Amino acid sequence: MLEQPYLDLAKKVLDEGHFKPDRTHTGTYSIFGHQMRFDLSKGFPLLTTKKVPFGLIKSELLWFLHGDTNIRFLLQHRNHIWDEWAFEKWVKSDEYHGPDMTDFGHRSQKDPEFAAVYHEEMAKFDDRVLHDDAFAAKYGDLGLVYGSQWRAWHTSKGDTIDQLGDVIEQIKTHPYSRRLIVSAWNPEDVPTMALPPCHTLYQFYVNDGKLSLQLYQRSADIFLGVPFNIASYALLTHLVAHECGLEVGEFIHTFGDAHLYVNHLDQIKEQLSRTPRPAPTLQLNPDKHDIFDFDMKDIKLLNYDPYPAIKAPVAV
Amino acid sequence: MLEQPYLDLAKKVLDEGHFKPDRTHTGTYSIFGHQMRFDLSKGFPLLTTKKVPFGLIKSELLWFLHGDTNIRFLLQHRNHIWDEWAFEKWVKSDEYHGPDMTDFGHRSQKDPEFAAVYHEEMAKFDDRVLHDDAFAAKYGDLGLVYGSQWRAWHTSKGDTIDQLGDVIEQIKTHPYSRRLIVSAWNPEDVPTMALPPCHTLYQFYVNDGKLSLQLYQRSADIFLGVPFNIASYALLTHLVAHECGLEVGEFIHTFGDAHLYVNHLDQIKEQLSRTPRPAPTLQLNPDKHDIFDFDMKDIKLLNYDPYPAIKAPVAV
Ligand SMILES: O=C1OC(c2ccc(O)c(Cl)c2)(c2ccc(O)c(Cl)c2)c2cccc3cccc1c23
Ligand SMILES: O=C1OC(c2ccc(O)c(Cl)c2)(c2ccc(O)c(Cl)c2)c2cccc3cccc1c23
Repeated sequence: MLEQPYLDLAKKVLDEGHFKPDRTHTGTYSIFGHQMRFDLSKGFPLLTTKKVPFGLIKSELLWFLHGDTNIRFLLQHRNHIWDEWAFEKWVKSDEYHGPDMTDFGHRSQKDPEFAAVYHEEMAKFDDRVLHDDAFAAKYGDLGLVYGSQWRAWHTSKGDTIDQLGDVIEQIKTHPYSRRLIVSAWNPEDVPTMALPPCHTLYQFYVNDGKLSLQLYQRSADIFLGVPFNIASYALLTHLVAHECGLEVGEFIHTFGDAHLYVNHLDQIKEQLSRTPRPAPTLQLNPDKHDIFDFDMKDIKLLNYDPYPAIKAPVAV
Repeated sequence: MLEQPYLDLAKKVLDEGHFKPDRTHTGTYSIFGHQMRFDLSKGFPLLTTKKVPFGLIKSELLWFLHGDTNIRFLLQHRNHIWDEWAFEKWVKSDEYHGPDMTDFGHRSQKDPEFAAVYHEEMAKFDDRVLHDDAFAAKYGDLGLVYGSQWRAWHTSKGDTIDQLGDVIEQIKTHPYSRRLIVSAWNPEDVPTMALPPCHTLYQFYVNDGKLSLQLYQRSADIFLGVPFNIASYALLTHLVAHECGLEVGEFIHTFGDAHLYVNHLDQIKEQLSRTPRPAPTLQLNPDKHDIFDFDMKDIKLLNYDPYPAIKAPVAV
């Protein structure tokens, strides 16, 4: 079935993965160098052996296309994927006055009550973003994130570069170009960034009318991250294809370090004993063709009938 | 045998490659997304089914490690891989006074005598580089090339970044880092560069003491380029391993668009009917450990007994 390459990866890291302790106290099983190929003509590669919330994928990708870097948009969509990154800079700024919140992520699963304190503090942070415009622009804006690096790269000569925007024109006027590349890696910011881009660099390709995209992911969290990652880029390909009036081809997922956190073993194992159902389909508004102006409603996912979700502790 | 992955690629592009005309008048057969794995413990991946001049690989890589961007070094080693790029800017500069030399590369194989004129003009260009220091610094320096982008990336804040140098320290003090990355792609320079980096981005990896490197090549010339490319990076891995006192592991070669120019068909086909001999070995000076100061003599290749070279026209 379509998603087989993902399961084959999970089974692989379990069988051939060498134990590798990492940054977080939770150890991992990792491998280096892997590639998966998904034929987008067979359907949208969203996992059926587990219920991945497609909503979040949309909410985040559109955020990216809009050159947005403010968490407000996501909170305004019930998406909370980046909250912690912004909140972190809030508890450190000499303006916040409450609990210590030192590396809260870890304490949020080892000490009861504190977690409630955390979720409580987070609620006020999030609330002040959606309503207090000044607060939103101060702590809601991440600055260095996919949205800006994709569509507002900063030059040495004080200006900005619309990478994706240009590459799209390129596909349109020079489809056979082997230079259809977009990078999120900037040597200048990387030494100090909190979380350097995992989805380091991607490339487009056009052949016989079908568009394809390869993604170089320097790091991957097989159980939690990868299921989303695949969807984001499978979607991104459709979008770029929709605008360029091209048919959709393949999505090639290349990994640097693909890993599995130890406390996800039983969950992934249980997932491996699930037979995949037929892949879903994606419906993109046939009228609207300028993806940057796209909105949630302009993307539909049909026949998605996945298995129940699998609860697993986030690694910290 | 060790190099099998390369031959398997050639056979693949011939069998599954879709015809794709390109920038140059010579068409190609190309594919998108491929990965080759070489176990450096079995030997240095230099082709035995064809005689690749290892000398040039050295000459160029050391040039890179030295943060050099001046062709003089290469000419001072009989290496002429980058000559044309520098020479091109010489025939355009209002100081040169001789033949037109418009896109000489193409005319150098269609019109007799002109080729002799070209090689003649080139001789004077090269000569004036090795001897006239002022000329060397003006036209011998390429500016934007692997040497500088690896070891002298320019920031927006008017300074420079020693990417490779830092990453090496990183391997030493944080080997298990999933961020051991070096990029040659800069969104600011890419829109105007003559030849944007083919070897777009690479990543290191450490596990059980063995170092490994993955290379993302957005474009590849299977017959002419790839044989060299593999060697350069297989060597680079050994060097970084030598300094970091680590053992050598694998070299993962990932491709964006891997292609084969039509006028290389018969040559590659003839190469495919050649049985590979045992792989050679690499000897790195056991005394010297700081690779940046490495010199030609510090690298040895043993048991290299390849087949005769295969002459093939360069694509233009
Ligand atoms: O790699 C990280 O992870 C952390 C992380 C991870 C996921 C996530 O969504 C968020 Cl916001 C934060 C993190 C968080 C809690 C911890 O207990 C530890 Cl050890 C590390 C993290 C928290 C704070 C600063 C950080 C700086 C660099 C790398 C991480 C990092
Ligand atoms: O992609 C290229 O290739 C060219 C090339 C290729 C290999 C090489 O070592 C050198 Cl220096 C130059 C080139 C050269 C001769 C030609 O007839 C044509 Cl069409 C194109 C080339 C020559 C001049 C300017 C160029 C600008 C962009 C891309 C190329 C390019």
